[PDB]
Amino acid sequence: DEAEASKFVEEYDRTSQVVWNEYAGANWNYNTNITTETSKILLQKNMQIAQHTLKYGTQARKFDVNQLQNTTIKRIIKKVQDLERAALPAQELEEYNKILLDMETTYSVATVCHPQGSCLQLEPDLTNVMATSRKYEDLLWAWEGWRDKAGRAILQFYPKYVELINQAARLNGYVDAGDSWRSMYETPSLEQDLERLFQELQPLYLNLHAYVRRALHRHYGAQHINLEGPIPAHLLGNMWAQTWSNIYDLVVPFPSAPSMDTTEAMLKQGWTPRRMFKEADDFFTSLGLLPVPPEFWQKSMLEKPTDGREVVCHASAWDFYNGKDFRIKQCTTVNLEDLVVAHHEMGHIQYFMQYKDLPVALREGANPGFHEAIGDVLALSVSTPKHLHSLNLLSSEGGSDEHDINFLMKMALDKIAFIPFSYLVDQWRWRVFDGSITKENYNQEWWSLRLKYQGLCPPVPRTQGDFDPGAKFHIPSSVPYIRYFVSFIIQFQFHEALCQAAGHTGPLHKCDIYQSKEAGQRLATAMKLGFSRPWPEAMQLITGQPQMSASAMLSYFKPLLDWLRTENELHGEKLGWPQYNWTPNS
Ligand SMILES: *[C@@H]1O[C@H](CO[C@@H]2O[C@@H](C)[C@@H](O)[C@@H](O)[C@@H]2O)[C@@H](O[C@@H]2O[C@H](CO)[C@@H](O[C@@H]3O[C@H](CO[C@H]4O[C@H](CO)[C@@H](O)[C@H](O[C@H]5O[C@H](CO)[C@@H](O)[C@H](O)[C@@H]5O)[C@@H]4O)[C@@H](O)[C@H](O[C@H]4O[C@H](CO)[C@@H](O)[C@H](O)[C@@H]4O)[C@@H]3O)[C@H](O)[C@H]2NC(C)=O)[C@H](O)[C@H]1NC(C)=O
Ligand SMILES: Cc1ccc([C@H]2CC[C@@H](C(=O)O)N2C(=O)CNC(=O)[C@@H](S)Cc2ccccc2)cc1
Ligand SMILES: *[C@@H]1O[C@H](CO)[C@@H](O)[C@H](O)[C@H]1NC(C)=O
Ligand SMILES: [Cl-]
Ligand SMILES: [Cl-]
Ligand SMILES: [Zn+2]
Repeated sequence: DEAEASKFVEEYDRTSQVVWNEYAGANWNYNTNITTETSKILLQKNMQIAQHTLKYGTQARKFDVNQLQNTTIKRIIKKVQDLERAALPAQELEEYNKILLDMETTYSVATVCHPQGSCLQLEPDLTNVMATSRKYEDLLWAWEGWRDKAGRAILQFYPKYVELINQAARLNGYVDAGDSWRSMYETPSLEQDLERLFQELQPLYLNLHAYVRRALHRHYGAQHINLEGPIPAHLLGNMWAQTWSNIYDLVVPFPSAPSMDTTEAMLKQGWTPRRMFKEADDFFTSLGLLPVPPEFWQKSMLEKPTDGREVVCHASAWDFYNGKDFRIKQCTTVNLEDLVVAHHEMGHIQYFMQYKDLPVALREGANPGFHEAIGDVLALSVSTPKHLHSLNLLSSEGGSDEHDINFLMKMALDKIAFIPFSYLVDQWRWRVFDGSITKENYNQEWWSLRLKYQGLCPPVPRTQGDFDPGAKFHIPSSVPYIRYFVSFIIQFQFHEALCQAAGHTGPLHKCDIYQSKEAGQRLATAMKLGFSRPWPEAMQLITGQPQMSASAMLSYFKPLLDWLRTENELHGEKLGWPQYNWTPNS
């Protein structure tokens, strides 16, 4: 009985390594080369892996997990009982794979054109406009155009996607797909825990929002910025206003303490995408962690193709389930944002390598937020003025308080501004999945959350047929998003614990854990667990305690909170958006 269960997981592990490796290879080839051929074979390999999943998942459901004594075997078999999309009947499974593929393809090839003019892709062209234009109308053209061409074209698929992904979830014992996604955290109190963390960060976000709104008022004019209202969503330097770092030049706390633009110095010094990933590899090995294998450098796609191929340019990391082949796919641009993304993706590779000897069912992060967090932790050290100067990307600061507050603002525009966005994406999608939001009010309920959580308003009134969620990668690609909210909270917890392990004293935001073998050992022991234990055990190994907590993130930004409160009080800012119904008159 116990011997039958052990033999089962042994056979599942052997056969899954082969099948999953074959699937990963075919998926890699569509993603690196969107064509009709690679499309069809990807859809074919989907049927091979589904057959395997159904064979073993059906066998796994014959075990009463209640009677199994070994907890590791209990845990694997319980997981194999979830067939995911392979629970669908054959006709629905084919339709679902086709719909996912059609949504991804529609998003990846959408363009925005001038009449009798050029056509712009999202990356790099429209992203560059959002980051660098300071003209209200040119930002509006890019912001509206992308929603017109990407978002509106996803709407035709999305109701059927919702129906099929919910049906698969119900066939695996869940009430809807959002219930299935939340279950990955194995935390009954998840929704309440996340709400409490969100509320703890409101003082920082409200003060940053009010300070940035004032600066936008100065640049874009009083007729276009309501000082008691929400901020127009196209003015924050980013297509989704999810990170605000590209308008640093409009909101510098101390303009008398200017700084080299990192991106500008990288190009002046001939940085290349490969050099960016080599620096990330060196940071991991400086901690005593593992280097990426030689195979990685030969097989990864670290820059957009030059030969015309359509590709998915979205940065991602790939485990091929043989313990030796790991790869990144990134349309890397030489700038600071993509330097951080490169570290993000290398953190995934490190996790793959740390848990490669576990059964494949357990080759995942302690929870999805842990997987997204590892690389971001190291990038916090990389981003310090001290580290950037050692890369010859910044002059020496010298402890200047003005430079220090300027650095904290730059970090806040990335990290604090992202918190409400990362909260609201799946607040919206959980309610689509549970039927609270129907297709009649997809877009209206999205904007109600954009207002409630981020304090933003659309610059152009939305119309019937708009589907602005469709204009954000993770929606058509069906990638859960709450993992990034969790990641952004716990990465500061991990930074604080690793800084303490390395003996750093003084303000947390001055810490750089480069070359700390003690910090590497904390990360490695936790990453080796994979998904073999509830995630509080990995939290305990890294931080010395078992809970998610915003206290580290608050500690990191405390000098900035103090400065923002004094600055906002001086100007009499009304925090929040009491005039929440304001929208642009012109
Ligand atoms: C409950 O069951 C747990 C699982 O049992 C395991 O799976 C089932 C299905 C059967 O096959 C079992 O025979 C099998 O053991 C069980 O947890 C296991 O407990 C043992 C100890 O009793 C652990 O064994 C340790 O493994 C270390 C190395 O681990 C990996 O090393 C290889 C590569 O380096 C790897 O190949 C190997 O096998 C895995 O390979 C493939 C990779 O593709 C993978 O897919 C596959 O699933 C295999 O897992 C293995 O994983 C050793 O270092 C360690 O030796 C330690 O002690 C020595 C002194 O005696 C020291 O010299 C040395 O430094 C080490 O400290 C030891 O052999 C096993 O890792 C563990 N498995 C898991 C998943 O946790 C658990 O004990 C059971 N509980 C109870 C109460 O009985
Ligand atoms: C500078 C920086 C750092 C981190 C990110 C993360 C967090 C926000 C989110 C986004 O940009 O909105 N973001 C990605 O998207 C990165 N990329 C993936 O997280 C991949 S690893 C997820 C994936 C994609 C496709 C298939 C499977 C998994 C963005 C920017
Ligand atoms: C891209 O796809 C086409 C059609 O599937 C194929 O002939 C070609 O070899 C592929 N290119 C690469 C670089 O794999
Ligand atoms: Cl939007
Ligand atoms: Cl998630
Ligand atoms: Zn990621």
